[PDB]
Amino acid sequence: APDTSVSNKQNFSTDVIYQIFTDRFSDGNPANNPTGAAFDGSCTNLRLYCGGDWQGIINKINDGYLTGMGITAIWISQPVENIYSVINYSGVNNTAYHGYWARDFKKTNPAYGTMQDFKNLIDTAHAHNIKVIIDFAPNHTSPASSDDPSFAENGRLYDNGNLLGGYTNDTQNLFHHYGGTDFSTIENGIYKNLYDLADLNHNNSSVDVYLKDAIKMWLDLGVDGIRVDAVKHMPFGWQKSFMATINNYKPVFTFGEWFLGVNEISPEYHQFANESGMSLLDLRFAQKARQVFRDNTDNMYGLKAMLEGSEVDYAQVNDQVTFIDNHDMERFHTSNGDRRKLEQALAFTLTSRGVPAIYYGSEQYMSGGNDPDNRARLPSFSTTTTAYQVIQKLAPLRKSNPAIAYGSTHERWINNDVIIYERKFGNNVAVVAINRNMNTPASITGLVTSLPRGSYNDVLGGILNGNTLTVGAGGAASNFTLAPGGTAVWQYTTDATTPIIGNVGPMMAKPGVTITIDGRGFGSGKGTVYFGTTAVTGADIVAWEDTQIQVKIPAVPGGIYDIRVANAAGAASNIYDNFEVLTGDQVTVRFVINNATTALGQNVFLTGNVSELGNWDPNNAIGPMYNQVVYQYPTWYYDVSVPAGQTIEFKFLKKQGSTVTWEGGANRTFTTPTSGTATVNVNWQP
Ligand SMILES: [Ca+2]
Ligand SMILES: [Ca+2]
Repeated sequence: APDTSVSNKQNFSTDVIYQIFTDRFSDGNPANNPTGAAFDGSCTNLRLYCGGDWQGIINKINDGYLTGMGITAIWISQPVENIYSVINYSGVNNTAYHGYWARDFKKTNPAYGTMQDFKNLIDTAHAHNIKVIIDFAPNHTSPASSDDPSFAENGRLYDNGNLLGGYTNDTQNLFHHYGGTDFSTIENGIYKNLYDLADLNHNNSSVDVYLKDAIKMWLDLGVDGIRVDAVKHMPFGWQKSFMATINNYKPVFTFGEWFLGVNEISPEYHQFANESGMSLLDLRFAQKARQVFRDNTDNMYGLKAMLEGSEVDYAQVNDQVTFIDNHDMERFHTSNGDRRKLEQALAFTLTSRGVPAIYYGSEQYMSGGNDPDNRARLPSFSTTTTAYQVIQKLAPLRKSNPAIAYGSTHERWINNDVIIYERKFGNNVAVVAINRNMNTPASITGLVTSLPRGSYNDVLGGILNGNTLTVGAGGAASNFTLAPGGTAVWQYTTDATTPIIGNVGPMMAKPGVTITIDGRGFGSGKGTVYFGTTAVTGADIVAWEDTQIQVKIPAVPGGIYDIRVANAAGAASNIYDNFEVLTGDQVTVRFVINNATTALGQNVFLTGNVSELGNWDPNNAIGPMYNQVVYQYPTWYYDVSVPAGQTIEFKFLKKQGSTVTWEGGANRTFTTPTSGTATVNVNWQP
């Protein structure tokens, strides 16, 4: 099917995501509304249920509100059954309207709807070529006090109605009991509770297996994407085996949220996007976009430096979900903010690299501070706002113009207030000019683009005061004045004649799994895809057409491979690197090593003989290992994804700067389980 098909669950760069807080969107079925203290139909107490549900979203797809806007993906609240308690937090009453306080990941939250309502949502969405992304929050269940078992539902977890256990009297250790996080270290935020949420223990095999069976059930119901909550608070080794469960079963686009504040740049954030098997919410983009377009705490050079820099730092920049606000920040539009600021930031996001997400109600200029104020019921379903029209005009270019969906980003003109950038993919071009100065026009002289000669009409139809671009020979545009607040989008599309790979999904899977390579110029005739030097042809190429190839990963050793497509005529595409072939199915094993005393700046790491352990390479060793919460120094521990069912050989090592200190003795062997988890408890071999 083409790259733009609704059935492309692996890659979303051609989509525009509309992020819905299900409860705050439309109440299509009043009969499923919570009653009593848990409900507020006026939705003035934004911590209670207002009543919005999956029938309300179905209705808004049906009547054209969402499809009129050009939305092709909706991201909705976590669908699973949540606790029913109204928790009074210091006077304010609070409910699970947000879907985050799970009690059974196998059932639906009935306020949102029944399992049949969810299937109706999936089918209505798909029939209108809308992909459905769900939140999934496998880090915790719900507010719990083991000291007070009567608080809330004591974090209880059920498995399709069957109680597995609660927070008080957790003899099976389904949960962590280390206190709450102060967020001082990543380790601390992983193993201690996030606020008061009963922290699930993923090293418990029945939690591990439950959560993996639960996500498979949602994959079976036809969801197209997953937004994993609190990725910074779950073990990276466990989330990589969770990603492998999805990708080796039914790979769908998965991304997580790892928060970064303004100008905070975290290597681990990038290492997570680059190595987990899921992409991330592009906080770096969101924060700089708000700095340039909203707060004016940075100028167009900051914007340029972020776009330039992130194209390098994210191994797959086309998989990061960009946005200008979401549930976790103040609404972009303020009370005294010019609406043109929102409108440009939305035009910027919709034409930029990545997977754009529009937070519901943006097209209705909702303002509001932080939680819960950024989650009000959206006030109107007016289809004639300028913002609605900006999305309506620009969001279909994601499907129609390969350059916007996959293209590189080239700044062609810039000054403190103006950026003109080019998106280029093969011969497809889009050029976006933005003048954030609402007062002074910009004299653009000397603009060169890759557009062929012609008179390009602004795709926005002048609604953001854009203009026609007259391009002459060699892509030189005739000089023009960009209006105060001017935003214009000019584009040209043709066929790519040469294979160009714009995106591949999933990026991590074992041999035998079909991956989806999207791009242009593949041709209709089946050609070759290379993983490294290994050619895959014939029956192993499940599907070949000009914009999408589905190919089975060849039985190559685990490790990282460059992918390249050769079309039928032997012409080869660009390399799409960093593809991880897994040694096989994954299980998370906790490795614990005692008596590994280290000097300052020296940490314990683990490597071994499979790619998952870095194939004996100190530079790729797993770690730094932890040593504070579950076990304390000199015992170090770490949860690591390793191939299931086999004997791995491994060794621990200490590294301080460029010095690797290996354990002495023979290599350690361990036979991993076929499912579930295991703990390897060993002592440093001198
Ligand atoms: Ca309802
Ligand atoms: Ca946790």
